[PDB]
Amino acid sequence: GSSGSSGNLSASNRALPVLTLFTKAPCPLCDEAKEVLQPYKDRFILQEVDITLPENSTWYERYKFDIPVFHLNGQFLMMHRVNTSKLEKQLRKLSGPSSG
Repeated sequence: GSSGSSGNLSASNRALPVLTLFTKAPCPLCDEAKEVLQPYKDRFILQEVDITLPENSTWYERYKFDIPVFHLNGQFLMMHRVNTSKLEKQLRKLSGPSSG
């Protein structure tokens, strides 16, 4: 869509966090959520997990009413919406100094 544009000093390895996105349907939320992760699509690896699936029924069974869920670095970052503010926060500091 857009190659994007945003360069700044960093001086650090290259590796973004894996955001576990759990969408479902019918759910006009998981829809918007994503849209909320548009400016953050490159901010990390948006892992869209289909909870509507049987093999993933577990994810759903655990998060059938607490979606959409968002796990940053394999840790529930936020659910029931997409509080960018929260996301961004984590984004800034997640991995940390030498870790992984």
